Amino acid sequence: SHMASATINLSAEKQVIRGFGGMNHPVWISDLTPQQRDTAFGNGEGQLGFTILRIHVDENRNNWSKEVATARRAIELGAIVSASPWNPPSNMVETFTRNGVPNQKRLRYDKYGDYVQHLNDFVAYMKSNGVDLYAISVQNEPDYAHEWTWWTPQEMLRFMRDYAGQIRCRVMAPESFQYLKNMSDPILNDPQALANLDILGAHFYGTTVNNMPYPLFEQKGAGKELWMTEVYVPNSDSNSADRWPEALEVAHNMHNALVEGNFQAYVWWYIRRSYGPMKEDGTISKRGYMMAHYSKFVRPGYVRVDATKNPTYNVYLSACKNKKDNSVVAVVINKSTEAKTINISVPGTSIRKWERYVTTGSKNLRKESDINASGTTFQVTLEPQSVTTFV
Ligand SMILES: N[C@@H](Cc1c[nH]c[nH+]1)C(=O)O
Repeated sequence: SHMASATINLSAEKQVIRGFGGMNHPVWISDLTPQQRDTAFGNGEGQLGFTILRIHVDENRNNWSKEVATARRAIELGAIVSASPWNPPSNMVETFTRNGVPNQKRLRYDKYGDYVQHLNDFVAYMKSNGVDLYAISVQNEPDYAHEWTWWTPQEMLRFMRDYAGQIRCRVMAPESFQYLKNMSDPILNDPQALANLDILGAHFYGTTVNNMPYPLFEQKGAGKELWMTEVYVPNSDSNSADRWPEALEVAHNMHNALVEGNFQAYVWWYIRRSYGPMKEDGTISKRGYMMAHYSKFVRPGYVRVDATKNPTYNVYLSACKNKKDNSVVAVVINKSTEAKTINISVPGTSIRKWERYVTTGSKNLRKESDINASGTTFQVTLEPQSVTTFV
């Protein structure tokens, strides 16, 4: 009557979750402190439970040592590390005019081999320092490189087809600023380039929900991972990270990445920033608690399953299964100003009790009363303007 229904189908397995996290950049900003590394990558009370660290590949190898402390610590705490370059070493770059704008940067065509060696050198250096990179990217935002190095779709294709097989690591590409398919379609449509791809990386700046599905990747991307490797939402406004109900957009963007995009990873920009998941004082922001609803509970290796995604207006549901014991983690967002009651059917489960943690404008991951199932149905109530994780 006033009650919507949802079904979680534990037998309809979607993508395996790789993880959640954010960026460290100890050259552009201050490195994470030891305390901040634990807060980010630990999963104790008051910690974010991140499992992915993104770092940059500096054009100047003399900066590489600055990455090590944080990356080692992340790995020790159970995270994986991916690395993205913004520019090649300046001796490999040339200028050109793009769309009438002069003095734009690209990798010299005669330096693609030397660029592979630069990337391989970084991989080797980090490995020598106890940082076995999960992946390394060809280029950060090759299609939004006003302030860095541009690659056209065909330049990226040439590198992926003719060079990237020499990289001694998983290769990530193309990290389009907005997941523009023109950057990635040529890779997926060329068998050698596709063979040399390991992770399709994408950013989400201005990416609408209708542009989150990718039919070509569904068709040709078997064995390749799909990662959303950078965003901040809904803005990078100074001191915005505790704004409420604005922060609910973070949860909604993550729900969309997972359910509308089938993404296996979701990685914020700077971990510690006034608009990020960790505030400058080292404590978790409202935006951070939005991330934590997923990161603390949907651990690497869980598998997303089919679940009614939008059971009623302003309510969004995702579900992931732990294949070790077929338990489920459900993250449910209520953006409504009204409370919502959902009958969530989980056919075939032997689970009969969920614990729940709730964030609103006035509390953070507050543990609330357990939900006891009637048979295989869990009736939940969602406070106005809230996110709840059921576990
Ligand atoms: N986060 C990007 C900047 C950006 C905003 N929008 C697109 N790109 C960077 O710092 O490299």
